[PDB]
Amino acid sequence: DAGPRGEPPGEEGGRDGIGGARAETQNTGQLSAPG
Repeated sequence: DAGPRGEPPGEEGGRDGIGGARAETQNTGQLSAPG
């Protein structure tokens, strides 16, 4: 339980997410989806 495993919803977050406001300060999703 005490050991490292990262963050599952942050792997998803790195895939097609919008770090900025949806969809204005940032207009489309990032990083790893193929455009």
